[PDB]
Amino acid sequence: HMSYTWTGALITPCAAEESKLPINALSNSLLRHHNMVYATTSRSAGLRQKKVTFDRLQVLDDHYRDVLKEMKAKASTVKAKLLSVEEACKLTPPHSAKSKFGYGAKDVRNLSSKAVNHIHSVWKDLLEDTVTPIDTTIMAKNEVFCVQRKPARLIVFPDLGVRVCEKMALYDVVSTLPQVVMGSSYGFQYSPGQRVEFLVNTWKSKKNPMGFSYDTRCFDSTVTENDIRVEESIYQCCDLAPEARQAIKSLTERLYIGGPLTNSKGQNCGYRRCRASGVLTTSCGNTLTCYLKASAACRAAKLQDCTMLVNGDDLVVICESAGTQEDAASLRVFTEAMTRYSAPPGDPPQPEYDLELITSCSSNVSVAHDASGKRVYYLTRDPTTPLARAAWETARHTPVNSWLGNIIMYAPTLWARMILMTHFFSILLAQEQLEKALDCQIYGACYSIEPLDLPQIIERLHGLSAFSLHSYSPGEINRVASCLRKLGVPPLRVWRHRARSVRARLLSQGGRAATCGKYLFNWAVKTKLKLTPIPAASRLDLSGWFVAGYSGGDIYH
Ligand SMILES: c1ccc(NNc2ncnc3[nH]ncc23)cc1
Repeated sequence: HMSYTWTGALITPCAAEESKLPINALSNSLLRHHNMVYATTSRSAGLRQKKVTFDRLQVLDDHYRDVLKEMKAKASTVKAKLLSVEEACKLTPPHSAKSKFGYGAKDVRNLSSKAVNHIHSVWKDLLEDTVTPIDTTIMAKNEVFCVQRKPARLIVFPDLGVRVCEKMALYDVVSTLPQVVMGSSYGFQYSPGQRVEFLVNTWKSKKNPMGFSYDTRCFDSTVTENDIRVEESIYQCCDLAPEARQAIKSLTERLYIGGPLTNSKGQNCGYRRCRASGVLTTSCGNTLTCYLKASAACRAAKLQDCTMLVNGDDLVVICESAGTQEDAASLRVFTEAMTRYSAPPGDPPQPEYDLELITSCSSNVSVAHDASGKRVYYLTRDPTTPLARAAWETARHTPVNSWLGNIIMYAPTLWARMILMTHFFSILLAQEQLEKALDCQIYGACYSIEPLDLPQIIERLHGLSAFSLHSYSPGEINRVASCLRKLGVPPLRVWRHRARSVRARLLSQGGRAATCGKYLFNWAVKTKLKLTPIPAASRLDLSGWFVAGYSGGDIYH
């Protein structure tokens, strides 16, 4: 029951790959320790292949079947629609991988006759054949990190025509079903502020709170054929059109359960029998399976008054504590149960008794003060990876701007405000690119955003307090300052000096640029300006921003 079998053919690149941090005239203003930043390449795919290849054994008990029966009861209340070919086409990212059958993502988006005719033939084939394995391409992701090197993560995806068919059959399902089945435990329904509120209220709802995060080792490779068929049985509980039922059965049998792996050169690399990382159902499937295994493991470990928070493979549990020694024993039982379910741990889970010390989705709750002096909880993270990616993006244009996603998701943080906003607004000003729309990712879905709209986006997501936060925690200040010394990033006092200049330069431009100056950089002046609601903020269409997770799902809004 191997996650993969391999032929020996290499996982090949599609273009020239850079692993060393590119340097330009702007690089040193952000980061001096260049050797600490690197990008993963196909060169390390062979090491990843070794780590993800193992036998999976699964022992399923009554706690597992009981949780599954409850999940199916909630799933039976969902009604999902088929999307038309045209609706699915418009969800395709403009730079999505082209089809092998002679059309690309722009052809799909423009509803070109060639693209639409091929999508219709893929759809008909899904309805008529429920057995033939569907081909997939395997590729090494190029991702940026700071040292202390990780091998490249692998992406496995079917052809563009198939991806459009997945949207037709399952977009509405994967967007609506997880919140129905998991309720408040479904992490992707929350903005960062709502996530903090859920975590703080949950922590407070316990008499003696204890919490832990559970890291499954290579989660996608732990997902078995049983798990994927169980996911399909949950999807089939929905009220669906008969064609959607048939397409979901076909896609499960031909694609989701497994299939052959083809490199960028057309050679057969081997065969997958675990979760594909580049399909529409990756996020929803991972979330449901992680929630199912963890809920059942909680019952096996007799954890009292468990509240879970799940985002794909990322899991955090807050429960009633039985004292440190009993909690340590309980987590070993929780881990044993997770292992029996084929979700063994990476790092063993640790009980935490301070909410601020729990890391989940690489983030933690912290405290600052608003303009009135009131204590305010907000979400932050270690800034090392955001700063290493910002250094890369300073010298190279990338298909996804992590700096922009980081400013959006972490707008109230000390590091996103002082460093990211200051650095990137300086660059955009110099290039007169404040109005140029840039792609970013929010919960795996792709958005095209103009930097000039950031004050309005931040107000809607975090409130006006994100422009007024001060008196950050000594723990948070020290982690930021320590990260800066590690990477050779100038200290926060330099950033404050640079921000007064960026602020003045934006105010000089007038209009939307002046709004950025006023709101984003009010922290940089001695005599702060009274910040009032932005009229443009109410008109913004942010409806599908925090609805569901779509990592690897090829979704554009
Ligand atoms: C709440 C939960 C999870 C996170 N993930 N971290 C992120 N960092 C950068 N860009 C992002 N886009 N979508 C998420 C995300 C952030 C907040």
